[PDB]
Amino acid sequence: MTFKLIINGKTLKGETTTEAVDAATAEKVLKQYANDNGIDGEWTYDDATKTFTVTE
Repeated sequence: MTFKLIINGKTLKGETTTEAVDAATAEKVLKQYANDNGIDGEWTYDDATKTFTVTE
């Protein structure tokens, strides 16, 4: 299952995808991708659309 990351950055926006089996499996790599760029804020997750969005 392919996931999609949504980094709603007012100063710097971006996105990335990673192959995973569960929302927790992908979030593990996704959360690291954002954090690596000094990104931190309101982390949200959707089970219906299966997409993650972070409102900085």
